[PDB]
Amino acid sequence: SPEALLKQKLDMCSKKGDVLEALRLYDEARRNGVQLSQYHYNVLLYVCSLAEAATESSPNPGLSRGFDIFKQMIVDKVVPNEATFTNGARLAVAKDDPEMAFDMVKQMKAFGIQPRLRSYGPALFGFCRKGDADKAYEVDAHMVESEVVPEEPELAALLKVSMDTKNADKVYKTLQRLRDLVRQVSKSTFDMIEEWFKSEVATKTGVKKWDVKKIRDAVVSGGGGWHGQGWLGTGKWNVKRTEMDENGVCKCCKEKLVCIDINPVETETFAASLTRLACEREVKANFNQFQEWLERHGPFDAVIDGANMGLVNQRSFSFFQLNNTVQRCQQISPSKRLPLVILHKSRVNGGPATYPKNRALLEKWKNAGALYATPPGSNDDWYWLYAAVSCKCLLVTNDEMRDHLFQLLGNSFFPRWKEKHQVRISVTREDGLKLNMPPPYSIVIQESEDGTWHVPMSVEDDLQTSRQWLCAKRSK
Ligand SMILES: [Sr+2]
Ligand SMILES: [Zn+2]
Repeated sequence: SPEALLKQKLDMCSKKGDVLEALRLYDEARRNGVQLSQYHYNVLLYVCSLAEAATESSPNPGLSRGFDIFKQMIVDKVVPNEATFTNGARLAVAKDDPEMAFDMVKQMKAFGIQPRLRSYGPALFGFCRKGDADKAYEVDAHMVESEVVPEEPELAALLKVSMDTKNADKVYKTLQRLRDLVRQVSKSTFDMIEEWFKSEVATKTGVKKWDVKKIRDAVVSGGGGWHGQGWLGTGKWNVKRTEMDENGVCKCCKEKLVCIDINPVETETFAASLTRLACEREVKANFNQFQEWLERHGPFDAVIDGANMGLVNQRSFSFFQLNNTVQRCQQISPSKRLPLVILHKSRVNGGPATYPKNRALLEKWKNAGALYATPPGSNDDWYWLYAAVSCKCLLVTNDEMRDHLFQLLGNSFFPRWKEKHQVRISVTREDGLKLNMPPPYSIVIQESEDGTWHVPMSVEDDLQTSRQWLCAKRSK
């Protein structure tokens, strides 16, 4: 069967990386009238991605024809799927022709296809490296129009190209986008922002006077922690690497950062998403059974990830560390409620239950309405997440929350929720166990009412490493 032959012949052609033979074979199928399928086209895109940019000659048939093949797939109304976009992008990156990468995205749009974020990169990054800001901004506007959300690398590129071309309005706008979508910035981006604020263009932008009432109302309107009305003040910036104290007071300038509210309506949307996601991956009846039990229990001030409390920094499950975490949560509860312990039934009945008094305590917590033993096969994470979200209470876990599951939750709401709800434990020799509570301010880029900026660097563990901030305040 001829399509099936081609499939095999291209699967074969090539794990060998034979582009010249993939291209001969492409042509042959078309001289034979064999209709190329989704799979055929993808293998062909991949294989052309193996080719390379000819520094010493006019470009090679492989990369060159790759775009031709991509163009042709879309003409043929073969639907792209995730591998199509990835291979399409690799091809774009290898060629390193931004204008040509942009064409692909334009063709996609023309034919009612949604480009992905990775489709835009080779275009955006190409123009930014070459210093072409106007093209970068076109790509940016196209991505906005298609509702494709940039991440930090795309914003950082846009920020640098705006700095390189002296465009203070675009720097401002991109800085706002970093605040809104990223919150805390990588070392890269942090250094770039510091350079911005020390730069001639920053020194020379600003206004000596402005409508305070208008800034005031913008702060209300924005949700807090920024205003978005432009650069304020004039003259040289005083730019310092610094730290916030535990109350969110900048140690450089003494400004007290804001604690930015979460709108309860976003919370109810996220709860609904959480239930839907969990019911897609859990056995639906298991998750529903927990939902129904939770409705009949509580109230709760805290939810514990019992597997994480038993295991974090331990060589095996420590009933001591779980139990001491339960007790400490109960002690900080104003009315001394026990926390809700989420734990696998295998643990309730196995590894932390070979000492009879510990088994009896686990059963006591259950009998107190303060323990739910999840069934075998379940991923506990959906359970303690849903419980903390639905009870609107503290969540006690040191889980990094970088598993694939957690990426399904998004990079706007969930990280803001996490900051306000997550309690983590730390242990010292001198003191034993401590609960580290949510900060009383928001760890995010902030712009004050007089135009002072505070920019937080992202870190792996802000209890392990002390978080550096930038303080940018006009010397005036
Ligand atoms: Sr877990
Ligand atoms: Zn400051």
